Formats: sequence, structure tokens, C-alpha cells
Amino acid sequence: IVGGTSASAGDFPFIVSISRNGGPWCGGSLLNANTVLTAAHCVSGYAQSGFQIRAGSLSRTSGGITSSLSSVRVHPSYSGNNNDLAILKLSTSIPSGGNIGYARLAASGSDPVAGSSATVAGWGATSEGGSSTPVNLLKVTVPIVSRATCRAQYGTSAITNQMFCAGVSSGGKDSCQGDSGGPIVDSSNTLIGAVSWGNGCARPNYSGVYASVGALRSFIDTYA
Repeated sequence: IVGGTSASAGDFPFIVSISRNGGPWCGGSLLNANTVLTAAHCVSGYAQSGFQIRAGSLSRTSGGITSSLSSVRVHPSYSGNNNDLAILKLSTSIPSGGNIGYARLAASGSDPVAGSSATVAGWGATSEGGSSTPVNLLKVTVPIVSRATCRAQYGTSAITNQMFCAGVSSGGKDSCQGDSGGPIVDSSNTLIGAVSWGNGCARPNYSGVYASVGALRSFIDTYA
């Protein structure tokens, strides 16, 4: 997260950190005791044995409850930047309670409205290409950017109806490398997306791009 602040205990109670080969990798959202939602690009094409999830801790390295993966399912239309969600099934169930909870999801057919406030969180770098990643969770608040504006930034075909955008025009606030897969929530605390892609991080005139839960809800519901 670039331009963010420290999360407090009990913020984002559904968030999980996801390590790969013992090192930082991405974020995700706990949907229920045995299911995590992340970005497809975090898991597609990699050995599943490399991953570990951690829930219930501000730290990505210690505390909380861990699990390995039992299975991975990517959206059936995932390709590159598009339809960038995956469902992970956990080998060890994680109960809600204390600083662990489950996400509430945006409705099928919903789309975030331009100018509304959203909050994104993760353990990614605090600068593009950053040489070290924080141990403790960060968060930042950014407004939704209309799909039309985002298409003017990236190209018409580049931003699909399964993506939405968020950021500040002058830059400075964004999700970054290592934040992929983690949650972006709306002003009701409903999970509206997962960190997906962008042109660098926090650049003026290049919004962060997020996979839309509303748009991909039927997939989520099938496998959650």
C-alpha cells in the first residue's frame, strides 16, 4: 500500500495474508471457514503446495491461525488482467470470532459508483519496486474512478465490465506489488473487489484496477 496508514486490530477481520515458499506474496479475503477469495494471478499456474494463508493477525509473519490449501479454482474466463478471481479451499478450517470474521460480498449485478469512497488493505510495498515489505497491515482510502475515465487512461478494451478502478488523479494513494488479491471494501464495509493490476502504483492518471466481486459473484457463489 502506497500512501496509507497502519491498520488497527480488528480492522478488516476477514483479511488473510498469503505467503508463497515462505515469503510474502499476496492477500485474500476469508469468505467462510474453509474458503478464501484472492486474485487469480496470485495462484494460477503455480504449485499449490507453496501457499500458506494466515488469518486473525496484523502481521503476515506471525500470530493468528494458518492453513495450507486443499484446492484452487480460478474463474473459468480468467486471462491475464481479466476475470481475475480465484477461490482457495483451506486444508484447516478457520472459525470466526475474536479478530477473525467473514466477508460480506457485493451483490450480483452491482458496480461501484464513481466518486464513492473505498478502502483497500494489504502487506505490499510502499513504493513501486520496494526493497522491503511491511510486516504489519496497511490500509488506504481512495475514491472509485468511473470506468469511462479508467478507459481513457488505459484503453477502451483494457478495462472490462469485470473490472473497476480507484485512485486519486494526482496519484499518491494506491495498492502495490504484494497487495494483489487483497480486499477493497465500500463505505458500508462490503467487499467490492480484489487488488488486481495497474500501470505502476499510485501514478497520476493511472488508477488502480480491481476485480469486481459484483460482476463475478456467480462464480464466487458456486464454489464458496
